[PDB]
Amino acid sequence: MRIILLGAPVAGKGTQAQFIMEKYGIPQISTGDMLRAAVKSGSELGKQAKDIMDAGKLVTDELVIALVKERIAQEDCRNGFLLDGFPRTIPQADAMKEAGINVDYVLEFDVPDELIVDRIVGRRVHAPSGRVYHVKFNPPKVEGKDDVTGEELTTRKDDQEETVRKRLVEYHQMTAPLIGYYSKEAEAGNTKYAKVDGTKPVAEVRADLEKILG
Ligand SMILES: Nc1ncnc2c1ncn2[C@@H]1O[C@H](COP(=O)(O)OP(=O)(O)OP(=O)(O)OP(=O)(O)OP(=O)(O)OC[C@H]2O[C@@H](n3cnc4c(N)ncnc43)[C@H](O)[C@@H]2O)[C@@H](O)[C@H]1O
Repeated sequence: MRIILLGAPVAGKGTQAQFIMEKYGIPQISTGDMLRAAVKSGSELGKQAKDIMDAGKLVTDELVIALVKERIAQEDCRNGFLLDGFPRTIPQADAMKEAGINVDYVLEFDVPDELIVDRIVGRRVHAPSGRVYHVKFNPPKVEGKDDVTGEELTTRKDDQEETVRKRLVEYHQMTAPLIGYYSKEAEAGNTKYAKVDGTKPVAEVRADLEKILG
């Protein structure tokens, strides 16, 4: 099963990708996790994104498509995988198409723009794994620590109010056209398209997703 998760900044894609991965066994391929990991380890494919992500801007399609094709080539992606935050532009969606990467579901996370800033202020991460928390809406079991490793939780560098306003603008100019793109894909018969209300509680969104997927 191959799934794309499409949606605004902090719509809860990452949170739901952890559930889909543990319950359907397909690996989560998050381009922001991979890009933050590259920037941190000084990896030649990807360490260039540092200043771009910092600024709230989209990294160049040629860079991110390179990253995705290497990852998708690993033997764990043979029985499906889950794309979280990829594609992000029509170039990146075209490129998966030319490459013969067709997906089964495109799931759009709808959240109003007004909710974005307060999700940013209480988000905390386990950077080694892409586990994400919210101090109010989905807190760790012990305050400040990752549930699985007990390691200390951090804030993302780019979770500032003005960085997220820029992320939103770029989302509206470049990514949001992908809703029309895969709706058109779905009409053609190439994929299934489903919309979920991202303002619901985490457990509620999760259960909506179990309904669509099996
Ligand atoms: N393909 C690409 N092309 C180019 N550049 C790229 C790229 N990919 C990455 N980059 C770059 O890297 C940068 C960062 O992008 P990136 O990290 O890739 O962005 P994203 O995939 O859109 O996801 P976000 O991190 O914004 O949030 P999310 O929807 O996964 O929600 P989350 O579950 O964390 O949670 C949101 C918060 O609220 C929470 N929450 C989750 N669900 C709920 C709920 N039900 N109710 C309330 N709170 C909730 C969480 O606890 C958390 O605290 C980009 O700007 C760009 O520079």
